[PDB]
Amino acid sequence: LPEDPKWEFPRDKLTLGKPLGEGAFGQVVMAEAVGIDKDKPKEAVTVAVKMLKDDATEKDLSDLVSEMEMMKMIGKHKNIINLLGACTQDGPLYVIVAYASKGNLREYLRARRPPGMINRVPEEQMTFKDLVSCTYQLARGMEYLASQKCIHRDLAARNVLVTENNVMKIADFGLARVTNGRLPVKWMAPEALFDRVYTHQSDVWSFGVLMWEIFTLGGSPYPGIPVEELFKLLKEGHRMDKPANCTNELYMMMRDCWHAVPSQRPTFKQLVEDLDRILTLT
Ligand SMILES: Nc1ncnc2c1ncn2[C@@H]1O[C@H](COP(=O)(O)OP(=O)(O)CP(=O)(O)O)[C@@H](O)[C@H]1O
Ligand SMILES: [Mg+2]
Repeated sequence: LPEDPKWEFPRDKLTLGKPLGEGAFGQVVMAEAVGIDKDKPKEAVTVAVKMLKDDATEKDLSDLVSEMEMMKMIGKHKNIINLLGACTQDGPLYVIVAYASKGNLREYLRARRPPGMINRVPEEQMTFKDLVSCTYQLARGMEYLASQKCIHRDLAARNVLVTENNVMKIADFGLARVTNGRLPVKWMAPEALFDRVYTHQSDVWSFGVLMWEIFTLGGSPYPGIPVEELFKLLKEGHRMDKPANCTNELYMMMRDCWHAVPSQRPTFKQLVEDLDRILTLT
């Protein structure tokens, strides 16, 4: 495994902590990184470390490598979880990213639901403005990703992180690129599912589902519809209903992201424009 000296971080300066999240390509662990942030080279920084699980396969290691390299290409942005360094030599591969203390977006929202709908934070109940602000931030992050020639391909509320300052951060770049068989079906545009094509306009379709996840405060898309039956219903023009806490203005935005003709969906730029207007009148 070849070293990248710009990004390499000394293992002895990294202290691993509690698990934060896990799946079947790797796990995420809280850690402390002494000197990783060279704007403050003396300071310990709380970070997140992505690493293989004990039952990892070779493909898992390959995928983790690809994810690290994709995050080097992406760059830095307010609304994107950023790469801080890596441990690649003499030990397990550690990909060190910024820490988001309030967890993933789906799970921030569900804990901040109104009454009547172990983890609840009722003190921080979501307002309608919080939701549009959430959406504005994520549209900003996607506008930047597209400007850097990057398709995310796995946009979803579970792949958004929330910092201690409630800043939305797009995360999990394991599927990102400059088949499509590994993309979650309920978030995918039909041209991605059917024609094996992925553009920025496919990400705009996923953004619409993400919008729906947000205005349901973390609901599950196409509820009661199994993935197997979703292929047919999309080809017949089915779309999700308006969430209650969603304006019709914002509902038409979702529907514009879900246009059958991809070149006809909004751009992330236009979505940022529109959301900025809506956010200003709340
Ligand atoms: N920088 C971070 N700070 C705090 N928590 C994080 C984090 N990164 C990830 N997590 C937590 O771990 C969860 C999984 O993160 P992530 O989406 O990167 O892994 P993953 O989905 O590729 C696992 P797999 O591919 O094995 O199924 C997140 O939803 C989040 O709750
Ligand atoms: Mg994920």
